[PDB]
Amino acid sequence: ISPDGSRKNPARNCRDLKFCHPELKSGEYWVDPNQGCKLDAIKVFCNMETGETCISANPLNVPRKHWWTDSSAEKKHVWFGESMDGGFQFSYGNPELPEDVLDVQLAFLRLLSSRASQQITYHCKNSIAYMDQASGNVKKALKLMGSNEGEFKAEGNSKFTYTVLEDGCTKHTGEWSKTVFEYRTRKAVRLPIVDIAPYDIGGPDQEFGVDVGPVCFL
Amino acid sequence: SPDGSRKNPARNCRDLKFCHPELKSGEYWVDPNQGCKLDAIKVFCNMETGETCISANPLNVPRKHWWTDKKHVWFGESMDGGFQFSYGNPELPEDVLDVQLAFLRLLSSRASQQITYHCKNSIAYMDQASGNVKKALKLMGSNEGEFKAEGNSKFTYTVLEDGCTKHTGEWSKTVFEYRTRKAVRLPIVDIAPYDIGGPDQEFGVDVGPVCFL
Amino acid sequence: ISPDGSRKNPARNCRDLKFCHPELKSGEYWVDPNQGCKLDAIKVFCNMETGETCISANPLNVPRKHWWTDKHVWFGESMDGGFQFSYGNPELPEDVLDVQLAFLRLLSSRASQQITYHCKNSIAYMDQASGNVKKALKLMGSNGEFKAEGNSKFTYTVLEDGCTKHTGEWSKTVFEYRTRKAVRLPIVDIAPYDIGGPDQEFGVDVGPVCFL
Ligand SMILES: [Ca+2]
Ligand SMILES: [Ca+2]
Ligand SMILES: [Ca+2]
Repeated sequence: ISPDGSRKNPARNCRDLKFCHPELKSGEYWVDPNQGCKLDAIKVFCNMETGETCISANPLNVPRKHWWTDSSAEKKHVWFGESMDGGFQFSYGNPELPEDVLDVQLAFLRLLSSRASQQITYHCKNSIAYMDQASGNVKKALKLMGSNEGEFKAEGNSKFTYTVLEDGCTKHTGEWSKTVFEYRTRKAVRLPIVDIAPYDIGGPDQEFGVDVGPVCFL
Repeated sequence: SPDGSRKNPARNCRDLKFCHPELKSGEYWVDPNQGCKLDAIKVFCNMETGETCISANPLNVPRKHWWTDKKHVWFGESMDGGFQFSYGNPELPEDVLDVQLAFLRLLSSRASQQITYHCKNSIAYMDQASGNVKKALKLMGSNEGEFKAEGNSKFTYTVLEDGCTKHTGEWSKTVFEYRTRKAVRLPIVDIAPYDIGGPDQEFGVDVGPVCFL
Repeated sequence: ISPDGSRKNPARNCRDLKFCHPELKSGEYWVDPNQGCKLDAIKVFCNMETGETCISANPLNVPRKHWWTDKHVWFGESMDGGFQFSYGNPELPEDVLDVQLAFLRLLSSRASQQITYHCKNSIAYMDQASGNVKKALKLMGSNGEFKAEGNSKFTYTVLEDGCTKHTGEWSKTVFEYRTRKAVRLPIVDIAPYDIGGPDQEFGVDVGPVCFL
């Protein structure tokens, strides 16, 4: 028999579980990309239609706040995790496992998957996330930091551009909205996303939140 | 331990040699990504060297007047009926094959592949009349890197025989090899001849298997 | 029959063994990073406190000799009776050890290695007479050089430096390179600068390459 994705019998990943157990529906399973001992398995969502292994961020969100003050009114990319007070870089997999173990489990998926993708949602109050309505351009768009020392941007090297799935942040309305970003690649080493650098921030009324989506490997 | 049959695949040919030194060179089933046995691939194992050799699909580019019109032209990216070379059991989904290859490419000590260019009135490497390799074809590897007659010596191919040096109205062939300790660079996925586009100028290609150690 | 680190039942690596048998103490174990066939397992030292997998050099040491007679000079490449350092069971073929090491890197977030330079009238790191490091030795990594200065990503750190002065006596300097990019290890060669007068001599203890 071939492991069925339970904690006692984790599969290698969700693709293997799909291949060997095509009866199983999308949901929560345990996978062990590094094989060997079963005890360091990680808990994931398996999309059984696509075969994707999806690992949630912990924590899932960055609360909505006035995170950055720069009263010189200068606008500049500022990394949330690297530079902001209360800042953290994004983390993935079972919080009860050692960080080193999670890093290796992710490394197996990042290095040896055919592709990967991840969405991230920026919650905005008076903060352009991508397009600025006044200008019609994306010069004020935020950046994302990948996992292979690379950045995902609105423009530039086309191998490194994200795409925007919706964009409700184009004007300062004094209200809350959101923009959803996605990076999709055949070089899964570049994922997951570990940081975000908003540009249109620093003013007294400028605020943001973040919902970090699961990194999904095929 | 695994015997290399379809129902019991070995991780790769090197393991199969190690664990069964009595087995002889031939067709076996290997499963580099391990885990579930069902996505195993069919390969040739050289049991003298331990190499895992995966055949291209399809095996070859048939001989013809492929191109009309001097510069490198990618067969797969730019020619009519052009296609890139792929590898592994065609009944398996492409993402699954990518993964099986990735395991071999990332984690082998070395890899090699031969390509044979069949030529009629087409220089492949050396031009006998000029005495240079400026008209030499190019190859496409798997990390978007090119293999060439010259340049960075980490990305140059070698030539094992060269019968394509003159236009003679007859058919001949030149055999190219890329060999590397950085196996992510292989397999070869496209070829760009240079000395083509004339009426009389025809070519074919035999794509050798990518062999991992 | 959960893998136990014996030759017949090797674990994948030291952390894997620690995870499956956390009562086990540090010492020598058989691990098999590439899995599949158990017969190409490698004998390693498992630090069971940290979970590190440590592979010894073979040979362990360069003996104390007047190695060079009158530039940085590579021990393995240029010196009479010199050799590059190698890792893993010598009775396993090189291509197989290469594979085991490739897997060990994948199973690792980070790696480290120490190397001890035994010196007589041979500056290793700091030169007392000049207050500077210009004469400091260099190490050859896998894939890449480790140096006293230059790019930060590639600088080693020094743990003791007793080689600062020509004293006529034997002393030693301890080097360490640590990185997330485990492809850069292990160390394969060593390049001392301050050699060799008739007086000048050295030896080396290559410490295990350690993966976590
Ligand atoms: Ca495991
Ligand atoms: Ca498999
Ligand atoms: Ca093995």
